[PDB]
Amino acid sequence: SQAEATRQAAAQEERLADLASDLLLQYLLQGGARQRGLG
Repeated sequence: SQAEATRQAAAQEERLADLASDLLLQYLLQGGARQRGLG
C-alpha cells in the first residue's frame, strides 16, 4: 500500500537524522570550545 512513497519517506527521514545530529552535537562542542577558547 503506497510502498513507493513510503520508501522515500523512510529514507528521507533516516538521512535527515544524520544531519540533524550533526548540528546538534556541534551545538554542545561549540559551546565549550568557544568558552574555553577565550582565556
